[PDB]
Amino acid sequence: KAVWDWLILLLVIYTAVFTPYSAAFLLKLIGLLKTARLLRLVRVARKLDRYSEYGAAVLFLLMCTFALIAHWLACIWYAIGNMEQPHRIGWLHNLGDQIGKPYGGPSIKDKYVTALYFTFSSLTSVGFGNVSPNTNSEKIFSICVMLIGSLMYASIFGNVSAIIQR
Amino acid sequence: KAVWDWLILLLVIYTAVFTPYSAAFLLKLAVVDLIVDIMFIVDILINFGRIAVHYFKGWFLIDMVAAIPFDLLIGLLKTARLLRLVRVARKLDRYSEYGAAVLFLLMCTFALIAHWLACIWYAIGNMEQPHRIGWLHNLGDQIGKPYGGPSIKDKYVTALYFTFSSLTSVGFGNVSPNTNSEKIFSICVMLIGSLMYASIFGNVSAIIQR
Amino acid sequence: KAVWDWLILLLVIYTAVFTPYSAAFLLKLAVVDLIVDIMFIVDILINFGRIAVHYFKGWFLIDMVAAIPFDLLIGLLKTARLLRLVRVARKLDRYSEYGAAVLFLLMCTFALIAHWLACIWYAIGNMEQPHRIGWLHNLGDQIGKPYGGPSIKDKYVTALYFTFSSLTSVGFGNVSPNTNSEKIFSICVMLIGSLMYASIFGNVSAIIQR
Amino acid sequence: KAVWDWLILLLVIYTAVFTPYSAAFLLKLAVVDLIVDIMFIVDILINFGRIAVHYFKGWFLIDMVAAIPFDLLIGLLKTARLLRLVRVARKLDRYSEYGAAVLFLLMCTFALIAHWLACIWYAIGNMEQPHRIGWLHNLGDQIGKPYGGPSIKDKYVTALYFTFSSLTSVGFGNVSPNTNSEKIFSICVMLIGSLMYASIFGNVSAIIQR
Ligand SMILES: O=c1[nH]c2ccccc2n1C1CCN(CCCC(c2ccc(F)cc2)c2ccc(F)cc2)CC1
Repeated sequence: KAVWDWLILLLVIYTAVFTPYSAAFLLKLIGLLKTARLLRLVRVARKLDRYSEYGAAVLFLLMCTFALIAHWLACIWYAIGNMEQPHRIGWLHNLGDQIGKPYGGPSIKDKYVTALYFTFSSLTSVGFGNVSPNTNSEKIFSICVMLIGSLMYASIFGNVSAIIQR
Repeated sequence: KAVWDWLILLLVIYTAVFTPYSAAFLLKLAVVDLIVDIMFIVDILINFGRIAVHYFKGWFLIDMVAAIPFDLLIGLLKTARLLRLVRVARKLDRYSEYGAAVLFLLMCTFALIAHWLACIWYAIGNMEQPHRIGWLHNLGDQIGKPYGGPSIKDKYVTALYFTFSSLTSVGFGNVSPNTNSEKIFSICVMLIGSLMYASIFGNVSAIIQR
Repeated sequence: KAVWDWLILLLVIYTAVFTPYSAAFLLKLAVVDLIVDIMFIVDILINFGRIAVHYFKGWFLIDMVAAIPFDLLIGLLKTARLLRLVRVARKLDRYSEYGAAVLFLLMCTFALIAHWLACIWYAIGNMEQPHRIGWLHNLGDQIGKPYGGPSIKDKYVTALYFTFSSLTSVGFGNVSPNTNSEKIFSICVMLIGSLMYASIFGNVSAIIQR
Repeated sequence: KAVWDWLILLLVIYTAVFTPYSAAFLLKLAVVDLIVDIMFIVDILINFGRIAVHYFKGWFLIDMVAAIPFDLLIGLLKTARLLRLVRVARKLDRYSEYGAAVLFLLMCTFALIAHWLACIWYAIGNMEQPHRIGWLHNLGDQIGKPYGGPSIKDKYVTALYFTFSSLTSVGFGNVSPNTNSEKIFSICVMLIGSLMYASIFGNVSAIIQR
């Protein structure tokens, strides 16, 4: 029971990683109900008293949730860009043109890596200029991403800057 | 009375959102603003026999100038309705009773400044439009709608997106100032956004720990 | 005498703004220059009869060096007028009592550092101009003034906008370094910004906490 | 002995700068490297009859590993000199008293992390040229030296400039990752840059108050 909770947290991280990714990339309709597995995060929400023993554990958890929200935003971004694609506008067409794989199109690995890279650059406020929103849906998604990204950036990194002394 | 002032705050936020938009993007329904101004007249009637002179000596004039209809550049006089923000500024103690309320107020004012700067950005872009240098021409080309050009929705979304990116210090590169007026306004927006982040999110860090 | 210090501070701000700008751009009004020189001569005269010996060893040499005209490129020696900053540097006791004064000083030093970096950026971009890779060629190509070339106003606004975007961590992508000297200067600007942005905005957050 | 400690710190900085640069770029002078090796041999000799037992069972293994010549890939095997950083990491007491030497050390480790990331970035980029995709091809196109391509100076300056921009969250848009390896490396660089910003410059904000 002492080490059961760490394994439970690792498996909940696994399922919270691989449910949105599958539901956003691998469909290419009753299987959509599998998205309800995300409710398992309440276990790690309620086990904070046991998880927060060490400050390095809190830093690892903060990095993990930042990466997790980046992954979820990447999945949403790919879903948005995939809905518009079969209807040179949109990020998927530009990505296919850039890597020399005209839309066929880029492989799933390339699309996921591009989406995660764009989401990380937006959340960290770098904006490399390689990937830029170009449609109304993409622009509104970007606006929401920067809003909640300012919020989560402030909260997460203020917590980190408070803990680092400890 | 608390519910009344919270509803007053909601209506103040509504008019602050909808006045600059109608000033800039419109003038190329009215039932909502008619209801809002009628309800604000009801509020000023509530705010006023012994305390009427005290209120008249205090904040009566500021509300009065912001409550007189301008029905008779001619249509631009409605920008004076933005003065109602001090109605919320004067009673900030009531709103600062909870940490969540302060957090929501900070986010709301950040979005409100972004909206106001978006309206100013569109006004700057439009005043130079009839003179491929401005941002409106680039927007038209990128969206595949070369200059009727982009619609009102596309133009507002692009202005808000550029303003949010500049304030948050992302700089996506899709929209970049190209004329001197755009460059100066962008410098001002960068300073405003730096101040926004510093002050607001220092306050946010202060609240979250408690 | 009571208000002489703030007038001297304003004069120092003026010369700090207009000496690097003149040296970097206008080398290829004199009345205000003469007025400023006469005002500084008056200041050094009244700064002084048993205390003259104390000043002779204290700060007279620096003020005398910064006050002597160099007219006999003779204009490059006029950069010595930038030495007047020690007058406000040493008098920090008076200027650090009002919190609003401290905030205004921080804003002015941010703007001054950005202006100096813009002047250095233009000097770098112009020293390599006669040698399609520099930022001046791209600026001329993108604003519709192909090299001729852009006006002085356009060049200054572009340089200041690039410097502000670099210091504020926006990086708009309109102006991007494309030469070894430009890239090295951009790295130096990145380091100086990492220090100065953090320090100044931490101080500003501290004042806001008050 | 303090002079010896500071000289050893300077030599540690030198080797941490020049062995990864050599490994990344110069593969496919030596007098200074030989002098530094002899100096570190002198240092490990100095590190030593009652005290030799403590050193032999203490830090002698790491120092011996970092001091044994590998002149029998040798160019890649010379990287084993990077373990000399423990020699400064284990004497942090001596380098924490000036109150500004530690700030200089923070700036130096900023520059060192940026330089190492630049070396890794160039190592990633150069391995893909045999296989207009890649940052080296774009660099060649931009600076007007199409792929023989850019010189070693241009490649190093571009790599360091991109790494600094990524860490400092500017993203100038001149250099942008395009391959999966470049994108993943950039993701990692952004993450470590954010974390290092938080930690290191929280420490810097704490230190600048004194
Ligand atoms: O405001 C925001 N809204 C946002 C919304 C979403 C996401 C982020 C948002 N953000 C902030 C993100 C962090 N960013 C400051 C980084 C300091 C940086 C630096 C460097 C040089 C410089 F000149 C200025 C700033 C630096 C980086 C690494 C370091 F090690 C040290 C300092 C300010 C914008």
